[PDB]
Amino acid sequence: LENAVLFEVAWEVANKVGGIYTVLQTKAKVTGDEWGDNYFLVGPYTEQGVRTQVELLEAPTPALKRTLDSMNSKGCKVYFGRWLIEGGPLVVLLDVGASAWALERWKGELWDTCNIGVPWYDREANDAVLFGFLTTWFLGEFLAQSEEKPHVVAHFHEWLAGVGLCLCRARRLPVATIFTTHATLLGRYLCAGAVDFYNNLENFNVDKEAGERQIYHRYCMERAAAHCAHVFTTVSQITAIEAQHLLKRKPDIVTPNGLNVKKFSAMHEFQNLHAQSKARIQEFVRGHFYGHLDFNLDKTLYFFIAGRYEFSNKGADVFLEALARLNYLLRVNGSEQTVVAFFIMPARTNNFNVETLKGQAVRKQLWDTANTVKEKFGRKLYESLLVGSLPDMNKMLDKEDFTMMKRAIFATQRQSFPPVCTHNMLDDSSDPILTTIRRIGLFNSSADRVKVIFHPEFLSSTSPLLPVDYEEFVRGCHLGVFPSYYEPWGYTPAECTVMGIPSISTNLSGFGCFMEEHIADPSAYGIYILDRRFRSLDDSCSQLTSFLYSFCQQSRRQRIIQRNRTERLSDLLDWKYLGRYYMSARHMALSKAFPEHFTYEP
Amino acid sequence: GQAVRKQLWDTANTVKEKFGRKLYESLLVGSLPDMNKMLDKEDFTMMKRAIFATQRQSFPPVCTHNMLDDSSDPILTTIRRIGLFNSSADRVKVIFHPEFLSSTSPLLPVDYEEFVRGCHLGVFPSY
Amino acid sequence: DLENAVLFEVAWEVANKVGGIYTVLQTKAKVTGDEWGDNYFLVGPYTEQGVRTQVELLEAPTPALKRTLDSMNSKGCKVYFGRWLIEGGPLVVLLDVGASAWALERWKGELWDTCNIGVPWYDREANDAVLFGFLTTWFLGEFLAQSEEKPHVVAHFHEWLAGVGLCLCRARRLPVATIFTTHATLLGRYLCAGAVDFYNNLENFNVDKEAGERQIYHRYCMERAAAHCAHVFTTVSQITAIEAQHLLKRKPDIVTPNGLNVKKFSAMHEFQNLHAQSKARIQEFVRGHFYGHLDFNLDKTLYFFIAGRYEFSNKGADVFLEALARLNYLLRVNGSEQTVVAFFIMPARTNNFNVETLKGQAVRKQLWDTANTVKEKFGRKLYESLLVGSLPDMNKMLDKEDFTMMKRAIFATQRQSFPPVCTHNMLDDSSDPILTTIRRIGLFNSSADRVKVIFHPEFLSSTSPLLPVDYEEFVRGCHLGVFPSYYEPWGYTPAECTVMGIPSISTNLSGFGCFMEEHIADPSAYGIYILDRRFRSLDDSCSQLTSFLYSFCQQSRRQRIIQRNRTERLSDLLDWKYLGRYYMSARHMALSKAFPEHFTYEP
Ligand SMILES: O=P(O)(O)OC[C@H]1O[C@H](O)[C@H](O)[C@@H](O)[C@@H]1O
Ligand SMILES: O=P(O)(O)OC[C@H]1O[C@H](O)[C@H](O)[C@@H](O)[C@@H]1O
Repeated sequence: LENAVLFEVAWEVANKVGGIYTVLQTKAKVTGDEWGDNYFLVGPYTEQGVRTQVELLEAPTPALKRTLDSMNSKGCKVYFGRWLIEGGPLVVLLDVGASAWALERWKGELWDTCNIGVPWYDREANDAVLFGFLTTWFLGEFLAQSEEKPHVVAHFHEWLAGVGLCLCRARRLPVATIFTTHATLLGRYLCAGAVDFYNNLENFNVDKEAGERQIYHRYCMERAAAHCAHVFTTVSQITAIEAQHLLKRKPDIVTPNGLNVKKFSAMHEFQNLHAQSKARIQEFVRGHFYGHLDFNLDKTLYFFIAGRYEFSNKGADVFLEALARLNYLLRVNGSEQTVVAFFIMPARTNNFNVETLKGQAVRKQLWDTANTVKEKFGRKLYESLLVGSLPDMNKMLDKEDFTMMKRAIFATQRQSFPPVCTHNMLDDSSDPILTTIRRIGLFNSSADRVKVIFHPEFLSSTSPLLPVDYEEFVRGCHLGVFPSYYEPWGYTPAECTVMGIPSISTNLSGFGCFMEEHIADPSAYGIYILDRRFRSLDDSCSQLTSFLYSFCQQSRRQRIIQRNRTERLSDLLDWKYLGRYYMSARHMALSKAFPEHFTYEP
Repeated sequence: GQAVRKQLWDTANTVKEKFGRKLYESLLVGSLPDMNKMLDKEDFTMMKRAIFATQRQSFPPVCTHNMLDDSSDPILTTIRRIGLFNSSADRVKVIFHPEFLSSTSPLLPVDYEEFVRGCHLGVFPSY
Repeated sequence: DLENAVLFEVAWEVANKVGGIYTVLQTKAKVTGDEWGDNYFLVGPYTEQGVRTQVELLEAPTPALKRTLDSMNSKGCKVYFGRWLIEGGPLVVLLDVGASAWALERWKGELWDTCNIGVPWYDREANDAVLFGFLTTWFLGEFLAQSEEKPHVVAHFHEWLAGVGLCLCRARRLPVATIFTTHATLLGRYLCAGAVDFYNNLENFNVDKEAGERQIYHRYCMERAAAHCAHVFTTVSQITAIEAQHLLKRKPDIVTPNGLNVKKFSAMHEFQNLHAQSKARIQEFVRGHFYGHLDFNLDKTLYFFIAGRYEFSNKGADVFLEALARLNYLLRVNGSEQTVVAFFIMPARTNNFNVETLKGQAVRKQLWDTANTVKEKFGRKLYESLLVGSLPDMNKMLDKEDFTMMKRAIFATQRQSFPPVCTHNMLDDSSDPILTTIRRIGLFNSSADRVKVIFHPEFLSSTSPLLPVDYEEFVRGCHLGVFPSYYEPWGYTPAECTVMGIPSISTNLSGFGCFMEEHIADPSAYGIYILDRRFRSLDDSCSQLTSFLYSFCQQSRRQRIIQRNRTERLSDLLDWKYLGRYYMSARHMALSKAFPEHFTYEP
């Protein structure tokens, strides 16, 4: 309300390291009008990041120029710029060149103030604290040199900026404080290390488990920041439950991350981009299985699962045993429906697999041998239509063309079952996905109604096998199944829902909890939500199959309606809707720190 | 006639691709083409109508362009006199092009140096 | 109702393919093929040309039907019972109109002691209609006689050509319920142009005088009498119902609007996919017809569509031409980038195509030739550059040869003269009502003009040198289909438009426009603009049309798509599924009125 200058503090600002970068990428537009030009982004300085993202500019206000000049003084570095990303974000890039002065003197101060020590072994630990003092310096100077300074909000993202949170309030600078944890630090190691992490979220000895992993300095850094914040904020309501029972600070507001959504001129252009991308997947599955194309591709479905290669976290284990049962239900029942599940999770690869790479080259061979004799037919028809005669149709193709086509069919034929992995792996037997595939019994056989393709790399437009982008490949697949146990927010299930493609999310996922909260209808709107908190592994697998078989039994027309319904939920995941929550958080903090000038509006 | 030639090239490209797509899903399936079902009733009606539009009763023209003085033109006057109206019975068809060949031409898009090389014989009686 | 009853659909257009009634009867077959099942039959004229295409002969299922067919065939009359090959498998009783040996004079003398209507020998179909009339009454008569305890029969009569055989059934007093469905008022057609303000003077028109002045009295008398000798009188349109109330002198009991069997695509947006595909093929035409004069953004261009028989006053081309002349002003005096390319697809007498509409297509092709040459040459130089490992230089991709090729293409694709209005050459160019108006209003397809009028004097065909696309596809390509009319009993040209996703400007005088006013409350909101032409002058109607056209012109890309999706929803209204519920009321209304005890009143 009252004019004020706020700062968004994160490590991922002009770094491009984590997913927090992608959050603040498109957050800049919606926050660029709510506080206007007054808002800033405090971030670390990298010379690599400047050449790409940062364009340096002078200070508009004379107080800011004094603050930047003073920041240059005392062996500290500032590089005020403007981020080249859309929104016009004015960025305050602080270098680690101030390592000589801030780290040694203020580590003792941090000890006399926060009582948190930093091990020298951990690299980003010493780098985070430096960045922490540098932020407090800039905020401190901004409050001091600006006469009658408006209420300040310091918006802190991730553990790396969590240290500078307690310092901004340690110096008692008149500043309202927000901490937005996009992922709980201790929650990541607790997810796999401790069984039933969600079930035992209350039980977990909060100090013991952090110390067993030698991450205590980091948990202590993430906490304290929580306690030394008026408004504590989580992206997910499931992460809010995490913070309530582990970080021990209940999130004041839940501000879910948002995606800028591409608005097309036609509201059905996503469905036009569906058929175009489906055909490019059709060129792949026609090629990968050659001589084994005894399945109707007109009535075939594509299931999609992506993310970092985490077998338990990105819930590949749930989805693999579910397709094994979907193998049964589509085979014991007289069904023509074939499902081609794609596993796009990048891992260590030597090179491309021989038979897959051959299959694509024989695919074009059976396109070349179907273009040569096609042109023969084309000329014979053009010279028959010009004469004035309908093609005989039994003399259009010569004996040579039948020998060409007869040899094309002889080359294509294979006996070996089509491969499961698109690439060749260094550790094939040790690979958790490939080990499960051979266990469940899906070798991409003729009898199998589900054929598993594991592309052990990110997709690229410049690829020998599958030359399509990630964004395009999602739009091609019919359904995007994302079972999860530990996703703070689903950046992959949600990018799916931003597009017209329906996504099977889960209750433990941040996206799935958001869809349960906002909209009342789960399956009706398209987004299937899997109960994984109050259910066993086996029930969760079976619920996936009832969800998968529901989509399998769906008709052509009903699939299109559901894909149109999922398009309507893009507005819900737009920064336009999901940035309202952050705006409330900023307003809520000002009220907590300084009540008289700013109305709380609670 | 030039537009019809491209029309009978377009109607011979549409059903060619329809032949090609049905063949490619026949070669991939593992079966040589049937060769009789390859073209549907939709394709046959396209080709049957294309032929019906092609049909002309007028004999193809002696001069490619339209002249200001057609009757006064010494070449065209001789053609109608000798009796070569580009008929089916005629074994010689005379095709006068009243203007220089060009590559930027709606009809006959070939330049003079290329057009000479295309023709089998270059007859030049002179006085 | 629909229990223990038989319906005979009697029309001249049954297995003939002459008029629009053929399409109505053909399409109605499927919805009527389950309401009365296999029991319904269609009585029609017999043509050996029509049999080879449409009729497959079959034996009689019921033994009584064999008796009826044999007795009529034996008693100096000709019948060819069979099944129509159109969808719904209608069973057709093709009666030979060629068998005129004795009925022509003896039966006409019987017609005069009964109906007191005489037939002139000069009029061909007049003598053929009455023959077909007696033959129907014979078949119905035998069917009632030889079938012991016969279910009540509903004789469903379409057009004046069957209208004579209507009164015979009542004259014999055979137990038969009777329906007459006039798809177009006979006397209304000549009154439309001959008498000024036909709709305004519909009550005033001297009903017997005007019929005699044009020597159609035998047929007006034939169409009337059929009306009076029918329990249920039925009109296709509510505007035709007003016509019949003051011309045929019968208020139509029900209005059963004609319907189209809509093509439903697996995707509910496939019409809009077929929009862009067909728009591009129109874009290829607009790039050709206008060459060297292409200074108009084609992304922001609209296509207006008008079709039908070549009737300048009836199909309301006069209204639409003076309206584009004002739309020329409103899009030019206001700083607008919007260009509108109106297409007039009304077939007329043509000699051949036009030099500059076929040369423009040829230069469009040369500029696709001299682009494809310098693109493959670009492509080959690019392919050998990416393999070496270098991004294309972009100043050295194209050589000096390519610049000379492209520079000469640009020189050839230059014209001083403005693009042609018509896309063919006419026999009577000056006498042509459309072309005369175009030169009068001042739209010569100029650079300054924001509306360019193209009149394709012939029907669209896939096999065409200039514009190779079907009629069905061309409608789907155009943004808006404007159909002003004065006398369209039921507009199928605007009707088929609304079946597709394309919005259509109908009128109050049209049968389709009156239907859209009656059923749905929202006119312009649902897409179908309705023009007031009954209570307004010519000039006001042109201006109402201008405000309707300018409303579509000021519409954005996105708002156009929404309206086209809304017009798709109105296809269900024009489906025989929604429009055949009206014929069912007419049949139900008849069984009851003719035979009250057996069939419920159904009011
Ligand atoms: O994805 P499916 O349910 O197989 O449906 C396939 C359909 O996808 C899109 O909607 C396209 O626009 C249609 O042309 C296609 O028929
Ligand atoms: O017809 P317009 O309003 O110019 O819109 C043009 C649009 O038509 C359809 O909806 C197509 O699917 C779109 O690809 C295209 O953008």
